Amino acid sequence: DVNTLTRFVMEEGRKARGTGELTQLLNSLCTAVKAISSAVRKAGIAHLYGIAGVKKLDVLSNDLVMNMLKSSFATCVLVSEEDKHAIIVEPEKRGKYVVCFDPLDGSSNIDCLVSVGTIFGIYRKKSTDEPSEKDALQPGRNLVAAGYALYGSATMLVLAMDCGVNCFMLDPAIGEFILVDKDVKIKKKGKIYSLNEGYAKDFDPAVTEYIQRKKFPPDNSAPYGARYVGSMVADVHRTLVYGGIFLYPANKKSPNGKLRLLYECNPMAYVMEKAGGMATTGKEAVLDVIPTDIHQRAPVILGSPDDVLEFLKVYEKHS
Amino acid sequence: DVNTLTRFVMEEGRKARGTGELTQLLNSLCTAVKAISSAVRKAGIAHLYGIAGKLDVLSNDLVMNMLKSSFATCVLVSEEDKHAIIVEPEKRGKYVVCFDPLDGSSNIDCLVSVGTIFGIYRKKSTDEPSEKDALQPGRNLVAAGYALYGSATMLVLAMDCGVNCFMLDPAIGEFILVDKDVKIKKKGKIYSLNEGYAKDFDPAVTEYIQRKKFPPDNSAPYGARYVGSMVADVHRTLVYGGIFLYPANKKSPNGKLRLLYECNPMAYVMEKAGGMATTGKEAVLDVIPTDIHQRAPVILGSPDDVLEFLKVYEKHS
Amino acid sequence: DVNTLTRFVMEEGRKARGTGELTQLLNSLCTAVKAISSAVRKAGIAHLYGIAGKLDVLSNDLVMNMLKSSFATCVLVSEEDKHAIIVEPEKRGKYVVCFDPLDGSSNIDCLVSVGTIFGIYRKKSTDEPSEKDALQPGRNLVAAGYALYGSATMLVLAMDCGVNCFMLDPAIGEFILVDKDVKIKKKGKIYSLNEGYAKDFDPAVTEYIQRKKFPPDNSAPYGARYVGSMVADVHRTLVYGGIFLYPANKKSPNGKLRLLYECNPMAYVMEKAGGMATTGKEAVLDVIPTDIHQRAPVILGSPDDVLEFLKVYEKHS
Amino acid sequence: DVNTLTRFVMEEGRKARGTGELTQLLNSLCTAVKAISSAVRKAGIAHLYGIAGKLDVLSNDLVMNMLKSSFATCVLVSEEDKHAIIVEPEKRGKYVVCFDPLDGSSNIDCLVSVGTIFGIYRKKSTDEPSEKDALQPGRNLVAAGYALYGSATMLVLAMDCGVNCFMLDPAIGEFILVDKDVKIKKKGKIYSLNEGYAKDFDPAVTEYIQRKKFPPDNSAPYGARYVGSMVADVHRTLVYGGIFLYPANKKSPNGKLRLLYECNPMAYVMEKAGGMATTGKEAVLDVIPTDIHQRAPVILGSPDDVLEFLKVYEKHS
Ligand SMILES: Cn1cc(S(=O)(=O)NC(=O)Nc2ncc(Br)s2)c2cccc(OCC(N)=O)c21
Ligand SMILES: Cn1cc(S(=O)(=O)NC(=O)Nc2ncc(Br)s2)c2cccc(OCC(N)=O)c21
Ligand SMILES: Cn1cc(S(=O)(=O)NC(=O)Nc2ncc(Br)s2)c2cccc(OCC(N)=O)c21
Ligand SMILES: Cn1cc(S(=O)(=O)NC(=O)Nc2ncc(Br)s2)c2cccc(OCC(N)=O)c21
Repeated sequence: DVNTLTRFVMEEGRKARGTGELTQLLNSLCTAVKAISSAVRKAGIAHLYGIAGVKKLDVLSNDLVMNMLKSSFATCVLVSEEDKHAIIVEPEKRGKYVVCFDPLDGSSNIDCLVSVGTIFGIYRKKSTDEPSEKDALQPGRNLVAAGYALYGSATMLVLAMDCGVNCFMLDPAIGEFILVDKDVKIKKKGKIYSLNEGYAKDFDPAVTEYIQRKKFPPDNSAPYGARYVGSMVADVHRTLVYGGIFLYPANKKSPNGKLRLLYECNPMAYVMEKAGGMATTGKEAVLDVIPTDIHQRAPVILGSPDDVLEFLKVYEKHS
Repeated sequence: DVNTLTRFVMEEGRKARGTGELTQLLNSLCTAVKAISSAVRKAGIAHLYGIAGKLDVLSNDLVMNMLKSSFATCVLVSEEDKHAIIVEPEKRGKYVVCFDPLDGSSNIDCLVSVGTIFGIYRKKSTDEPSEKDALQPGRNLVAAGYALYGSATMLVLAMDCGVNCFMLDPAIGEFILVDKDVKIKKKGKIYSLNEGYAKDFDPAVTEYIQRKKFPPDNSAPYGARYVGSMVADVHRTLVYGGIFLYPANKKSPNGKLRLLYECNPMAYVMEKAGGMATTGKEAVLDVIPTDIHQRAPVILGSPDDVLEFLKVYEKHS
Repeated sequence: DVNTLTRFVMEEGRKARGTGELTQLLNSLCTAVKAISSAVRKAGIAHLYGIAGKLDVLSNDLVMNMLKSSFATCVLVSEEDKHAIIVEPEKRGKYVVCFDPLDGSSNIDCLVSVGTIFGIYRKKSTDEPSEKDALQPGRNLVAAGYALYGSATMLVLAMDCGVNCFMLDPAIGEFILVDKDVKIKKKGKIYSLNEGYAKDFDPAVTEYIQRKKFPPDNSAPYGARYVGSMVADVHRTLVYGGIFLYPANKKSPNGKLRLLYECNPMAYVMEKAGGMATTGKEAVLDVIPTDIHQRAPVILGSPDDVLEFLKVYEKHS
Repeated sequence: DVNTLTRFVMEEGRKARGTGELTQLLNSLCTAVKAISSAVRKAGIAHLYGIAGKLDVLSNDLVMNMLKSSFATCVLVSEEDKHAIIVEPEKRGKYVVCFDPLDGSSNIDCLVSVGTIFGIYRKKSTDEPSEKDALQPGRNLVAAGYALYGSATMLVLAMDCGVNCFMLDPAIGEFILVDKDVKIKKKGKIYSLNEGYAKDFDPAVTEYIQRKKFPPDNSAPYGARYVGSMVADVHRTLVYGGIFLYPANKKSPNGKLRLLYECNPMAYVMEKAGGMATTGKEAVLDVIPTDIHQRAPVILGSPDDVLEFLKVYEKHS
């Protein structure tokens, strides 16, 4: 039987006997992701080049997600990669959920048309205070729903909740997300590692050894493959689909990494664990880091459990 | 003034006072490219999953059929066909088309960027057309380029007049000229290759890569990017500069990429854009193939990076 | 502030504190409407014509399957099926849906406007579900409306809260709310009927039209419009005011339009928008059907025009 | 074998051994028509309604700009511009184009079918271009046609080789040839005119319509259809046979439709399809215009129907 994103979210909400506020959130996000897809694919670009003859793509992305979330009446605190301060929804539009999002990750390399994506995480608000930036300061464990949209060769929405990870394919002919992978689970061990090897000069001693273990296996088994798209959503999804390990580790120059905990690492960490993988900073789980700043960074290693554990074995070996 | 792929080709063909045969060939390719793009973005996938109750095979069918019915071709070589296809006599034209209808599709399970690559030759002589008409060196190319089905769909066309970049506007199904007479940066800051095969690397490749991470002159290291889909990596090299490598080693002494419909069109585009493309031993466009599916090693990109690689390669005798 | 069909339906459903079954019906229907629109605008027609070497049946299959799978329905009535369709036990919900999946499809050869018509009833009896559950008068409708595949694709939804119009944005595949709480003009300037049956017109119909061409008060004559596709004509009536007529004639002594899945939904839209809809003897919404494909005469449109027709009808005893 | 509008036109142009100027003009119109199709179907309307917190003017601008930039024209006459547009010398080509960029757009609020009508003349003298280059009779037309934005989007192209109909596949932004060399029925069963203005009908028009509703013989009355959008009624007339009338009366001694860009392009399609088109006094294509916006009466459609009309017309003369 066919299933859509909207109908699927409605069914799950009906099972749990919820109020519909989260479903109205998820549907609003779905509308915003489709408008980003249409724009990322350059619909109407002929008008920019004068077939008769405006905002830039990350500005438009932020406006779409922001405006769809406010007008969902389901949110109260919004954190975006693009805004210094969390946005507190006006009282007339306030709901109970805190959404942290990256409206367009990978945007640095969109001029070469490589894959980009939207990342989001949803927390129920826990305090009884007036809403503030503080409500966004929850660990990833607290996530109610998380996921990402990947605008690749086709457009897919990957949704993670307690019931598992599900993947939805965008059908541009009808503007519908079609359920194509139910309850996905990552391989126990993979054949690909993903990290920017151009910066090997700054690699932590552990990272140097583990990557050395993948290219020059001690037993002389076959080497792993290397892939690095450079757009976080693309690398993590390939890791989910094919297994393997993705690394953005900390080094001496960047003791807490470069990727952002609230709207890059946590949503991705939440997807990985619900699909049976791991996600660590090296010292602890990403979902266990408690942030003190909504834009603070975290190092992240994620993927198949057997690969992330071998990294931890090597990492431990260097203290 | 606004310009499209279709009008652009007509204007050039009218300039050169040609017969219109290549303009039709290109028009058919472009039509095939919009259909591949439509299917790759999974339009109608809702019917596959029962809303009312293969992709490299389809791409091939689209390109084969649009070229056959263009009446401009006589020999077609595809990654997907073991043997060349000879156009029916009543439909024969004067051109040979080599193509990979959808490269990267083996990893389309992760929605990686994929693309269509093509190169066009004039056939060899008024005899019966044959596979030998496709055994020309890349120097002979009349036109080459690629379609990239990435975050957006772009068609890159290289001819004697240079390299031009056309963006597909899906709202109207038209290719819009957005980059006129493209030229690659003289030097870039990114290198692209699967470092997982380091165990098999040639000394020249090992040394050259060591130079990218650990610069002798103290300058900043290059960044690494490797999508694993040749159209996606090569296009990034064109737009951003840098170097792309799939070199020869001892286990694959002639490489992995295919000479006719992967390497030659991309070297042709590169040279036309001011870049270089080498086998290590010689220019890609100078290899004379003896098999339509033969492979070649390829290093292509910004001239100073390809020249810097060649110095190391020369240095290893 | 922006609003979509889905968000509008959910907000209304949450206001009334319902279970979500009707909302799930509406979402499934909306999905089928977008697939029907895609097919009516001929997406993919190139593959029908061999680029790689019936419409009303698909419309019915899309709706049947999207409604079955909503778990919200138990009896389905389609213009395309002789007998009512009983949903299988594991998929049963409490709603009865009568619909024309593609009305006007007979003249789709000329690219005339076509449309989808639907009415939604809560099942009223506690018996095993059967064809009998669809024989309710239009007064009982919970929701009704239509999709017009015209110059653009618009969905018109009528409920207790009134009539709302949603324009399909094909760039993103979402229905956008563009007209809130729509209400028809009190009196209009256009009449709509197939004047080819004039030889068979009842005297009341002939006279009322004579008043439109030759106004007794010297005012301007009404304009005539008759497209021949009921969704197109009624929507023009809704948007511009005026009157639409499909009266009884000799080949159609009980009228021609179907009461269940054409007249009732349109009557419901009209009344909820402040218009009228009559058979001549009584309101369309008060007719009690005895057969799922039975016909009825219908005069509908602006309230002053329908009342002007009714006075003329009364005068003829 | 599949065929597109672009490939078909190139084939016809290569056959005739023309310069390619008309092919560029025709190819520019096609791109303009698809952009009009995108806007009429309301792509991007969600941005207009604030998702991120003109139509006949845009239609005119798309055609004007695409034709100017085609380098194929020198004089442009539009329903939307008081004076002919003279192309700057560096963009001048040999053709004069007359057009209604969006006919029927007055009633587009109701999502009625709308359309684009065009006629193409070779300029006849070597003088500096002026309005006088557009005052040629329709006999002189080199190509004419219309785009219908109906349930789907179709392009109807008429030339000396005949009339051909192309369906836009929106999935790929391509016009697919679906009806080659179409010819109208010798006689039809539909008449089309605004009968609401019967008070103003010429006595001849009154009688002929009376014969259609009340056939003097045994046959069945004709059916009536009137969309009120000229492109839709004429196209239905072409596809189904019959007659379309916007005739002259005493309040409008020269009719209402404009000769250069409404009546002539439609007369040309009709004659090329084997139909007729008359003002009552003479063939539409024979009128010598003296003003670029002058009006003409027009009766067109199936030949036996127009001849029967002319017999009645002669009777009152
Ligand atoms: C997807 N989803 C949504 C909600 S809810 O609270 O908004 N309730 C609703 O929407 N009810 C509805 N009523 C009518 C309609 Br029609 S939908 C919800 C609650 C718990 C868990 C969920 O997902 C399962 C998971 N794996 O976590 C939920
Ligand atoms: C794009 N292009 C196509 C052809 S051709 O031989 O097919 N002739 C035509 O198309 N004639 C035509 N006549 C009317 C129309 Br309307 S098209 C051609 C020849 C030389 C150089 C070209 O491009 C410049 C370059 N290669 O740098 C050419
Ligand atoms: C639009 N609508 C829908 C329903 S319902 O029963 O399906 N309930 C729901 O959907 N609940 C939901 N819970 C969470 C979500 Br999220 S939706 C409904 C019932 C009565 C009247 C309606 O319309 C009001 C009107 N405008 O007349 C209704
Ligand atoms: C469709 N068409 C177009 C032209 S033309 O002058 O522009 N010539 C060309 O385009 N040549 C070309 N050369 C290369 C390419 Br590739 S096209 C033309 C002339 C006469 C008759 C036509 O149609 C048949 C009919 N009238 O019935 C014509």
